Amino acid sequence: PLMVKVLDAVRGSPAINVAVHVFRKAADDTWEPFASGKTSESGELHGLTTEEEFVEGIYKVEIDTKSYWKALGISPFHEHAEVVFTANDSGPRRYTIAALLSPYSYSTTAVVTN
Amino acid sequence: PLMVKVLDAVRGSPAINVAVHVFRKAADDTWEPFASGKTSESGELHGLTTEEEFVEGIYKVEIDTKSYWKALGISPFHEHAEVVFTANDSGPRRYTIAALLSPYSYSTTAVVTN
Amino acid sequence: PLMVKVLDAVRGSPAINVAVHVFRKAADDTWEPFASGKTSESGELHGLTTEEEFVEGIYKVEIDTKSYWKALGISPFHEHAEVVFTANDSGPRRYTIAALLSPYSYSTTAVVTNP
Amino acid sequence: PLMVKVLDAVRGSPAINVAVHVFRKAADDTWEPFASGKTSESGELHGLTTEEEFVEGIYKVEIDTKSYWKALGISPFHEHAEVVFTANDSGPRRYTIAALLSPYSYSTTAVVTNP
Ligand SMILES: Cc1cc(C(=O)Nc2cc(Br)c(O)c(Br)c2)cc(C)c1O
Ligand SMILES: Cc1cc(C(=O)Nc2cc(Br)c(O)c(Br)c2)cc(C)c1O
Repeated sequence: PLMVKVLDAVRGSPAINVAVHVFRKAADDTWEPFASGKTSESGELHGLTTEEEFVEGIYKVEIDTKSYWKALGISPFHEHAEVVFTANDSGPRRYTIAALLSPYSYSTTAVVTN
Repeated sequence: PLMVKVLDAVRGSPAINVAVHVFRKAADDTWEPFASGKTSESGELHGLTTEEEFVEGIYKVEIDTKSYWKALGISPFHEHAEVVFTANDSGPRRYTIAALLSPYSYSTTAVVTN
Repeated sequence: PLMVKVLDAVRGSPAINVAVHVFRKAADDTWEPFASGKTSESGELHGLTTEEEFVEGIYKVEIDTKSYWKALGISPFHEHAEVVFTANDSGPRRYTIAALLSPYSYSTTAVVTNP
Repeated sequence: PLMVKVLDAVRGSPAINVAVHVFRKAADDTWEPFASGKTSESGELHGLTTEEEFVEGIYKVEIDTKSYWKALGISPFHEHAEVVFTANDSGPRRYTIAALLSPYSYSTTAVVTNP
């Protein structure tokens, strides 16, 4: 039910081998590790979770943009990019978190479908 | 070699049934019709052209954003969204033109791969 | 009543010396030259037109992004970024057309205010 | 040395009365409250800090986008937009953090200048 896709606005390419960490907000308001991985050659990260595990709640997707840029020899502004949202069972069932990266900027959108 | 993908930033969805026209710049600097279609349920428009037909040159992709917004009952700013670029055989072979739409704004990127 | 602002997403800076050409659709459906200029050190382009001259119509703001990037020695994707909109059709408004540029991407937004 | 500007991509207007909370990472690795405020009628938030107080560090600018959209009666996707960056590590700079908001999307950029 959750996919992350990352694109590079400088090279016009997927953002490959980018580390992505997902956290779930705990009762005590701390961020608990939930899922992680690295984007593929297509810039996508599949298989993070299952429907059974992905219950309603607040999640944070942290994209390691700083390492990505440094590995390309580029000095970036941000420490990481964070996307924080609530999963809601009354809306559609599949979430795509998409990010478009530049050294000093990023854009993100949600594509939520059934 | 050419795919167009359109997303909706208001609803968090693909932008479905959006008209897209592609033009090729002619010798006399006019825009000649090249390919067209409507985005699918996934927001994508496949099959516009073939490798044989898609020669180097300047192309314009015009996305009919005004009709899209009006069909959803929303008053938009732009007449359309235009993406104008040169196809170059020395770069990678497949072009994805991606657009992310809002009533008063849009973002576009190119994903160019082999 | 028309201002253009351009930022650079690679540099984290205003986009300086960006050429901008504005056209207005004529009665015969062609794009007539309306005004032009370049962004300043702040990334802003002021003084394009006047409230008398900026009548109702369909306008095209062409931001010369390729020329900008090439002048910086970079080979970008797009030829230009075009922003096409109907203006002043409910009376005079003030328009800011804002753009944010990367070599293979851009975003644009409008800020429309009623004086 | 720190300014936040927020625009609304649905309205084509400044995003007014947007709450913004700034944190700075402490020695113990927690996020310490640093400053806060709200955007004005222009969409800008000035006066958050001073050059004395805005020392080197890792800062988090939290823009309360959900609260903004809910106050407008809209159910948005994100909880907030967070912008996290190292500041002043090569001496004092001026930072503008700019954001452009839609219910299911946002973009952010930085303008960094050397006074
Ligand atoms: C935040 C953002 C994402 C995207 C985006 O990720 N598009 C996109 C989404 C999926 Br799913 C795809 O498979 C592809 Br290809 C592009 C495009 C733009 C112009 C943008 O500003
Ligand atoms: C993240 C973003 C910011 C902006 C933006 O905020 N531009 C801007 C910055 C400052 Br300081 C201004 O005074 C004004 Br007007 C616009 C524009 C776009 C198209 C965009 O994607």
